[PDB]
Amino acid sequence: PPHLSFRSFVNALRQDGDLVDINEPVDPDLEAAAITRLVCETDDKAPLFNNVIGAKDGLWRILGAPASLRSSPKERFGRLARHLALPPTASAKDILDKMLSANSIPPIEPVIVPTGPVKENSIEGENIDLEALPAPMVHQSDGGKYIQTYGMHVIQSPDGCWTNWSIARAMVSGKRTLAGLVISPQHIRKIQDQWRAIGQEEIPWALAFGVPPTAIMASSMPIPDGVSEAGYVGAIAGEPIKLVKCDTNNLYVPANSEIVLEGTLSTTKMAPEGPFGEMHGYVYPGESHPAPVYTVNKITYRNNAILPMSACGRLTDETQTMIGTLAAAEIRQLCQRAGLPITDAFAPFVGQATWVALKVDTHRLRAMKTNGKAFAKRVGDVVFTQKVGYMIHRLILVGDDIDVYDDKDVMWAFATRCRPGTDEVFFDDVPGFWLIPYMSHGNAEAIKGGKVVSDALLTAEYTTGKDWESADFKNSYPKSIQDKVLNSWERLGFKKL
Amino acid sequence: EPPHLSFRSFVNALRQDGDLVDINEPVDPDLEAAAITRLVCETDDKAPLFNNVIGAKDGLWRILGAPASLRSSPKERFGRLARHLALPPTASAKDILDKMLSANSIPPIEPVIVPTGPVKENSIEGENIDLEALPAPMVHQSDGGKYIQTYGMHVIQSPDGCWTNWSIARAMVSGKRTLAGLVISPQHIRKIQDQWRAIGQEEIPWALAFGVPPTAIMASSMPIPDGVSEAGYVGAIAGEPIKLVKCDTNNLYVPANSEIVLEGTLSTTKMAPEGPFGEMHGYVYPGESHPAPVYTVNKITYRNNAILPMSACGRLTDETQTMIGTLAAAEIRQLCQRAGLPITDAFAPFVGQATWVALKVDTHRLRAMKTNGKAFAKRVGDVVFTQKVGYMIHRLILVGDDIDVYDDKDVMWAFATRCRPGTDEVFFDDVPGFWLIPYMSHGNAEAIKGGKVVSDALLTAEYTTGKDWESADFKNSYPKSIQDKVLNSWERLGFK
Ligand SMILES: Cc1cc2c3c(c1C)C(C)(C)C[C@H]1C[C@@H](C)[C@]4(C(=O)NC(=O)N=C4N2C[C@H](O)[C@H](O)[C@H](O)COP(=O)(O)O)N31
Ligand SMILES: Cc1cc2c3c(c1C)C(C)(C)C[C@H]1C[C@@H](C)[C@]4(C(=O)NC(=O)N=C4N2C[C@H](O)[C@H](O)[C@H](O)COP(=O)(O)O)N31
Ligand SMILES: [K+]
Ligand SMILES: [K+]
Ligand SMILES: [K+]
Ligand SMILES: [K+]
Ligand SMILES: [Mn+2]
Ligand SMILES: [Mn+2]
Repeated sequence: PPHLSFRSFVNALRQDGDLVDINEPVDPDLEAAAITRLVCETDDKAPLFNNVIGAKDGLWRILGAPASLRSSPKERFGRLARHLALPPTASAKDILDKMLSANSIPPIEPVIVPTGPVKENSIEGENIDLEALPAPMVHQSDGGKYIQTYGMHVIQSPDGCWTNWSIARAMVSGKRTLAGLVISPQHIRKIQDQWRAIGQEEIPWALAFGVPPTAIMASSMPIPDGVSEAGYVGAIAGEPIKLVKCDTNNLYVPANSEIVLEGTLSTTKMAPEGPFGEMHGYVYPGESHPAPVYTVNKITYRNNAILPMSACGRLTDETQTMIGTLAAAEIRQLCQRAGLPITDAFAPFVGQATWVALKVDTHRLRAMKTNGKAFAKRVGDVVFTQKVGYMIHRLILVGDDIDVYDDKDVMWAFATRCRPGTDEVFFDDVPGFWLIPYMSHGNAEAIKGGKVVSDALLTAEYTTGKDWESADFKNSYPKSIQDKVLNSWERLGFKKL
Repeated sequence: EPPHLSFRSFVNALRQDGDLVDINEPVDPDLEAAAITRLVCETDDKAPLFNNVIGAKDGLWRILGAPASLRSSPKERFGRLARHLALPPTASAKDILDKMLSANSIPPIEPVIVPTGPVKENSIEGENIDLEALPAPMVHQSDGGKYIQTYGMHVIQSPDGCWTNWSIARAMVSGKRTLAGLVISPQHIRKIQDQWRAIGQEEIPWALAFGVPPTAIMASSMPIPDGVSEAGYVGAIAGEPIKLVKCDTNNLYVPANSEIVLEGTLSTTKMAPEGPFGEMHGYVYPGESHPAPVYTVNKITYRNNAILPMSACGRLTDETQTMIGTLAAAEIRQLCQRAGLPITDAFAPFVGQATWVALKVDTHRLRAMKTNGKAFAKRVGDVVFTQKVGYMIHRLILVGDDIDVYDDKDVMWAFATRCRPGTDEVFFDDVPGFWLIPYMSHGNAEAIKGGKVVSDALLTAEYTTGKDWESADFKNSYPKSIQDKVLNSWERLGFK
């Protein structure tokens, strides 16, 4: 099924009329990404480049915008829903609820198969030349060809028991090497550091492109420390992921992956990495920074293999539909397990994946007999001292009349219920996400502080209750008047609602 | 008369643009008219003209809802505002604000007096007036009365006779012959009321003109300077005089083609319960009235087939967001320029609910000052937040000249990615605070003081050596040769 096979998923998008088959030659040097970028900025159909200039022996086609938005408001999240066995009409809440569903139920462990489509073709050792493959130039000022924007890194702990799946960028650095981000507090870096501590120079690693869509979603989600994503993915799907062992190492990859790289992640060697047009909408031309080296020793791939590509940057791409939103999901769960009265969380698109809005159960809040200043500090202390809060710099607390999945409602609440400064608690001492330009290119420490909890609950919401009515059609007119207007609307000559 | 100089011409201009629905079915002024208008404003539909208002008698009145709300077509979004000002329907928000500022720098065109006009076609006087029997709208179900006055022009003159102010301030029917309405500091209607109070005048000559020339209602919502009569400013915008007729029962003058004029007095002593009212920030507080001054109405004159304009204000988007914060932003821009600050442009992002202004910085000029965001933000706030034009604005966002301040998406992108919360903000605890905002009147600190911020959304290098990034967008991250190959293939390949 589509959630368990990238190839099935591609056909599901084609069946939905959410995919353009581009059969004309497209240059992987900027042209494919430029098409993808414009799809993302216009919420168009996903582009499938079936004729990439420089492709050879089945490597490769490219799918752009694999989890970007559709333009129909009723199926806006449909391409995300097709990762997860949900209907194209699924809400953002439906998607986040499904991704959280595995945190309260036993894992469904993966099953092993002896082969699969990912073994249909191979290139090994000296025959590998990554600079001769059609890796895309994703933005004109990038420091290299970002082959890795939507694949899953596979890496296992020294005791063999924790295998982490995650997305982190990587670019081609040479004939047999990539360089890519391995940053604190991410699990790929935690495991890298476990190996470094016991003296391992080259860690077994694999990078799988075009994995089962449920697996790429979990790869982007900050599920708990020491939890192998494979079993979590199985529990989301209600059935196991079928894995096949790598040929050159003891790691396992999904048997129907499009393309797998087998090799090592170094503890000892770094190489210039970046710059890269990133999730906040910026590239800094000429600004590389050292990152770890991955060495590729074998490539295996499906016939007619497809490389997925996120041309990330300004709204709206995978970095905002998945990174911020899946962090929001985990922040919601963390707040609930801290005892805070949070029902829902989302990462508003306007915040460029740096904001999370938290919806408060105000009945429960009133029973907890607190106040905004105390509550805002407690929420920040809970969230900003945990990994799931790392990338988020502004938390907005809103009452339960605000739809946190609607950026218009969040902005209205923020602008009219949070007195600037007075109703905010600032956090100078917590880990800060250096990739945001106001952090690495700003006025204070790149890696520390710069966070805020904004209390956008009005004072009476903590005590006696909501005492206003919205000046809107829904709340300032009685049902009898609303029904009269809706029944007259089109006859009078107004646009269908 | 052209649409910018006649409300009646303006209504026909909207009809000609396909921007007006003639509602000939009966509509109740008790909530139904405002509910229709509210839904038009929430969906950017055509302006509703209620030609059959239940309880209308002897020509009073028709209602026009949503007179300056938005159109749904992106290319003509501000078209209803542009029709106020002799601009094309495709006019940008910047074209509109620039036109409103245009009279700052040219001599006023003084009004001309005419002996009569359409506004004198009908009258009701003295004890024949019963404001409670007129079809004044109930605009929101929890309002404290019928807000007859949401889009008319108060006319009031200083004791020395030299300053005649035109402004919009809400008022509701409060009795057979009385309105009650907001007369708040620091507004010019209150400054003038206080000048009369100080010399012992009990009843100040006043008029309220409904359906004034559209250029006049736009100036009525603009904070032009203390002591400057809006009439000559309006003439300078329109490129010719507004024709005024003297009131019958006092010495004030009103536009000769107004739809409806109330003549009477504003009391310096008498108060009555006023509000609550569903207001510009999207809220009404049921039961929360506060004493406000009394207006006494002694004569009504009106046009045949008179139209009462109505703003059913509240959540986005209505006249309070298209006019109040935007025209304040225009004046804040010029205030900053007179202070010698390097500001080129300003707008009130719709997302801010008329409490935000984004200021566009000339970064070349900024770099010449060799300053920093922390120092600059404090200076900008010290200028803006102690002036009347800054009163209603609680958050200024400073952005560089790669940000379109007229585009909420660009403003939010800059705010979210270039202003480090707290670190890059200067808070103002001691300045006048706009109590109408819920987080002020119904919040955790003084209702009338503080709660303001300047947010520095310029990146650090913008102050020193210059912009050192490029946007990760189609426009900026791909060469023109590639952009053109894509745009030339786009529809052929199957994209929208
Ligand atoms: C959906 C997505 C997720 C990304 C990234 C991207 C996309 C599309 C691309 C590659 C386009 C851009 C960069 C941007 C960059 C943030 C980063 C990365 O290079 N480094 C990083 O550490 N985390 C990244 N994530 C987030 C990451 O997958 C999650 O944080 C996940 O929880 C980690 O899994 P573990 O919890 O198991 O540790 N990239
Ligand atoms: C376009 C508009 C402008 C409004 C209001 C409204 C509309 C539609 C309504 C009536 C719907 C809602 C209230 C909301 C409320 C803010 C107020 C008001 O009741 N009191 C006030 O003092 N200012 C208002 N203004 C702004 C005012 O016109 C400008 O500030 C103008 O510069 C004043 O002229 P002077 O500079 O010459 O002093 N009203
Ligand atoms: K993960
Ligand atoms: K608050
Ligand atoms: K005015
Ligand atoms: K800044
Ligand atoms: Mn993990
Ligand atoms: Mn004035």
